Amino acid sequence: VGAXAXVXWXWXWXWX
Amino acid sequence: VGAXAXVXWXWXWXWX
Repeated sequence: VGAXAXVXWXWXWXWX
Repeated sequence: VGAXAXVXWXWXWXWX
């Protein structure tokens, strides 16, 4: 269903 | 900034 795998791009929210 | 590396969990939106 839908596209790709999961929800988002990467992990969490931000960088650090 | 924030926490982690990216946004959410994975790559995209679903399970294609």
